[PDB]
Amino acid sequence: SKVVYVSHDGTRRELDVADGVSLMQAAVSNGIYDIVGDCGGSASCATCHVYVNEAFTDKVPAANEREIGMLECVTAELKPNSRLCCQIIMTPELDGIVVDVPDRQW
Ligand code: FES
Repeated sequence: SKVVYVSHDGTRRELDVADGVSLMQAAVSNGIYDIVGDCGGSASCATCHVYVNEAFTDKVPAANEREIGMLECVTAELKPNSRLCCQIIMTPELDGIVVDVPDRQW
């Protein structure tokens, strides 16, 4: 799956995340999330606060309401399509997913 991460300054990182691998997982293989994780990626922290293109959010496993309550626990501007990068699984069919990461991931 083609995985691009859009930072703030406009710089991007294109990876290859296989099926079942979460963006937070491959970000550790290319050295991108190098910031440790509180919920260890178990959907329970705002460490992976990022904005996923509203084109893959309704296609990738949109977690039930358990996250919708955590999404209301970040320090950055939430978005209708906000998402906790760890609770996401990439797939070759969803190749081209664009992720937007803010300066305040908290
Ligand atoms: S890394 Fe903890 S919520 Fe995603």
